[PDB]
Amino acid sequence: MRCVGVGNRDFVEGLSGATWVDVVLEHGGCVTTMAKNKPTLDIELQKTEATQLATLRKLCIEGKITNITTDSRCPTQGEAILPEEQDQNYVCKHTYVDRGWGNGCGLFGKGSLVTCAKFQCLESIEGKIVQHENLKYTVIITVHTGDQHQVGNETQGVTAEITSQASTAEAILPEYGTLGLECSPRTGLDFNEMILLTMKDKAWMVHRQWFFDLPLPWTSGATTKTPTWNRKELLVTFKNAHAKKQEVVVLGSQEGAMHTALTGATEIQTSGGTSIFAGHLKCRLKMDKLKLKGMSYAMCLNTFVLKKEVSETQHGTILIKVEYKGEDAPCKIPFSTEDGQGKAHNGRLITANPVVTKKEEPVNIEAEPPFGESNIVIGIGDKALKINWYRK
Amino acid sequence: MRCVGVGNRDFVEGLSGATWVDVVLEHGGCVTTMAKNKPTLDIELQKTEATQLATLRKLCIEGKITNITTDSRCPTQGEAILPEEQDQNYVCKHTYVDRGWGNGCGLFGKGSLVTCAKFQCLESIEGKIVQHENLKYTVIITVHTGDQHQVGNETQGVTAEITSQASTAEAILPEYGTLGLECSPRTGLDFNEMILLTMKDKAWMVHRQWFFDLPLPWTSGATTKTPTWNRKELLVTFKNAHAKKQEVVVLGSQEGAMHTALTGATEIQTSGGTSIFAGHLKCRLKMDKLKLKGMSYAMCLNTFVLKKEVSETQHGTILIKVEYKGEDAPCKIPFSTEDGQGKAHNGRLITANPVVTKKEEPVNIEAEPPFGESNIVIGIGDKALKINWYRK
Ligand SMILES: *[C@@H]1O[C@H](CO[C@H]2O[C@@H](C)[C@@H](O)[C@@H](O)[C@@H]2O)[C@@H](O[C@@H]2O[C@H](CO)[C@@H](O[C@@H]3O[C@H](CO[C@@H]4O[C@H](CO)[C@@H](O)[C@H](O)[C@@H]4O)[C@@H](O)[C@H](O[C@@H]4O[C@H](CO)[C@@H](O)[C@H](O)[C@@H]4O)[C@@H]3O)[C@H](O)[C@H]2NC(C)=O)[C@H](O)[C@H]1NC(C)=O
Ligand SMILES: *[C@@H]1O[C@H](CO[C@H]2O[C@@H](C)[C@@H](O)[C@@H](O)[C@@H]2O)[C@@H](O[C@@H]2O[C@H](CO)[C@@H](O[C@H]3O[C@H](CO)[C@@H](O)[C@H](O)[C@@H]3O)[C@H](O)[C@H]2NC(C)=O)[C@H](O)[C@H]1NC(C)=O
Ligand SMILES: *[C@@H]1O[C@H](CO[C@H]2O[C@@H](C)[C@@H](O)[C@@H](O)[C@@H]2O)[C@@H](O)[C@H](O)[C@H]1NC(C)=O
Ligand SMILES: *[C@@H]1O[C@H](CO)[C@@H](O)[C@H](O)[C@H]1NC(C)=O
Repeated sequence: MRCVGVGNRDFVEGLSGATWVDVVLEHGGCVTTMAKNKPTLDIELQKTEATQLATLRKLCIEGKITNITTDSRCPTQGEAILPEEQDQNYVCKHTYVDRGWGNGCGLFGKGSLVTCAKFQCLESIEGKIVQHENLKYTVIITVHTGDQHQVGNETQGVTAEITSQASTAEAILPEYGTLGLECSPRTGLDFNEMILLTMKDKAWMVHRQWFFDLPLPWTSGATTKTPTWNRKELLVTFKNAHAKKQEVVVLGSQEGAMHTALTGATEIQTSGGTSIFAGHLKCRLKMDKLKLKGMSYAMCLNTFVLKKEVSETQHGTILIKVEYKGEDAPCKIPFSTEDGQGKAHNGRLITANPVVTKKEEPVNIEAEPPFGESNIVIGIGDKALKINWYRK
Repeated sequence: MRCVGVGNRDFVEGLSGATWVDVVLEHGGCVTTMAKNKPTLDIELQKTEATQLATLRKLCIEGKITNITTDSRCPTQGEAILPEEQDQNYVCKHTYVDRGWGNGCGLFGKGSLVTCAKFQCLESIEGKIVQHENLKYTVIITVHTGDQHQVGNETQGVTAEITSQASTAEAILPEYGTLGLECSPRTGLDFNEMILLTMKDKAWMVHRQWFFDLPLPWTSGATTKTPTWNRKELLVTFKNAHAKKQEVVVLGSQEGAMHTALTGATEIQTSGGTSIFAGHLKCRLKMDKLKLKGMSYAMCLNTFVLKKEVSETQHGTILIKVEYKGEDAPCKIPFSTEDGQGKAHNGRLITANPVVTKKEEPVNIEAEPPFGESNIVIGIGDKALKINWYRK
């Protein structure tokens, strides 16, 4: 009964005739399902974690200059040269500074000079490439047991992983059997014109082209260190208007500027490996092998006293909690729906075939009452439990 | 002789008649001045440091969240509340989450919820406000002694501070007297429509209006800690689409984005407190009480041997270094300019009244030879020194 108490909750009907029941599992969503002589299921879609990815490019957003070296020749004696002009960890720019007797050159004129700066990237962006057959949605299916605490507990689920190519698999629900599902991963983002850009614990999804266009020093992705940052000119600058000495200057973090830019793009909020993509996944459940929780049970012959005051959910159902003051042991719970007097049936039951498993464990049931006045009859003849109800 | 070797160098002539000489001292500049029977000065404008400033406001560019606290009531039981909502250190937002039996509220419906977060600023900007009558320009005046090392040494000068309201002040040059200057600081930036915005070791100067408009958490300037950051929401964001829990999230450093935004703005090189401003300061020096280095000397009667090969400066002068193999002691240096034969004077002498102070200290002299062929005659009769020269 996980879905119990979830805002976005879909109730799917069994279609009296056949078994299969197609669904639509979506993030922030949940779906209760029910069928004729079939348990009521609460199928949810937990995550849309992409398995392994391939990192394409790798942008730098925080540069730190180190080991500044320089060399300078006099007038009429060619440019200077540092071996650092050939290293790639180093960015260098030549320039011309006044030179005379004063500063060591017996000749007067514009001398030559070159400066270099070892570049080390602190923080950086990784632009990843994900595609269709790379995703593994995890479905959690909690059967309506009626268990004492089962009411809206996102824990009790029966886990099932459904990949793009293992498209149809089956879950084994304790004492219910096996639920086969036939899902088909459709996605409203073409993972062919989109890059999964990471950055610290976060992650977006943008255009290949755009991502590539960003003004940022990069290094075609690869693990275990020491890059050769390309285009370090977009973060490292050189100034020298007075022609005296040349100042080196990094640009400071682009984290902020990137967030600001990543406005309209959809977020993904990375979890430290896995990710939550919005993916409206459509299946079709096979009720076949899925058996029920014993029709071979007798009807309970005693009383049910309402342990927790009944409540209405955000959709138009009730949740009854009752304790059996019997001794019947395993037995069905007599559910008789009254239209105010006792002539017909207007409201139906959600928790299919509610049972008392142990005299000592309270039983939760969820029903869908009629409109306006309605009376319930949980039990039999002798002091049978009555709950009058007003709907709408 | 500091100026000697400076690219942008200005030769200001005496205007034969009176004493005063107006000049124009500028960053990146240097001016050699000269007059009749007056020493040749080398006025330069060192720094344009603004004395004491007041911080108007103070924006924050990097936020760090801490001690996250929250409180949430059931449905139909009003919003939740925290004592932190009243704290200025905490930024808080209310929102609504699904509530049911499961998560502790016997009633079903949308619950109330408030979350808070102790905001703390790591790095922050300072917007100061300077106004003309605040700053002290520092002029360095080196006289052309002709001293052994003085050739372009930016050390030997005679310091002078000229403030906006200390408009005219005088400097004592050793063995030359006193030079008076009547400066009038003019600047091409209205320090009334601009704020000097610092940021780490850097600093620019932008429009008050713009500065304030910046999307940043501020705290009207004040020293010795513990701010009450105003409008913290411009860095802190809150998420809650699924209505389960509320996520706290900062925006990361704006350093980059700021630099990025500070493009057109003119820079100032804030160096440990004091700063450099582009200021074309215009003076007028009084040559009056500025005497010269003894006309009371006799002419040197021996030989001078060129100690360092003479060289042409970036403008069109020459720098003569010579040793006096004499014994005359303190004496003038007979400077005769030849037009190629000995009929007239085409070239002058920049280094005024060149003198040898000690037989054992070389003397440097700067002269301005005629165009084309020219011959120099330093000394008298006996093997006197000659330097053939070709100009243009
Ligand atoms: C820019 O200016 C600086 C300062 O110039 C000062 O010079 C004074 C003479 C005086 O006019 C001041 O008013 C003026 O401001 C220059 O500096 C000077 O550097 C020189 C060169 O290094 C220092 O000269 C001394 O040289 C001594 C001998 O070294 C030999 O010289 C022989 C020449 O006969 C030569 O044949 C040899 O081959 C060898 O090179 C050396 O022994 C001195 O050491 C000093 O020892 C005394 C103790 O007696 C100490 O008190 C002193 O501090 C030294 O340790 C010197 O090295 C001179 O000291 C420096 N002067 C000062 C105080 O700064 C600078 O060079 C110049 N820049 C340029 C244009 O190159
Ligand atoms: C949400 O559900 C969990 C787990 O609910 C479990 O209940 C038992 C009765 C089984 O039906 C099981 O399949 C189901 O998953 C609730 O947490 C706690 O569960 C404990 C049972 O494991 C329970 O009792 C104690 O005794 C058992 C052994 O018999 C022991 O394993 C436990 O550690 C525990 O000591 C305990 O009462 C229950 N928690 C509390 C304090 O009530 C959880 O309570 C549910 N949340 C809600 C809606 O309150
Ligand atoms: C904020 O917490 C400060 C540190 O207390 C920590 O104690 C740990 C045991 C754990 O509970 C953490 O969550 C706490 O942060 C504490 O010293 C301050 O008093 C707290 N309040 C302020 C000033 O923010
Ligand atoms: C650069 O300087 C560091 C110390 O700052 C030194 O360890 C290193 O040898 C120098 N050369 C390199 C590798 O850049």
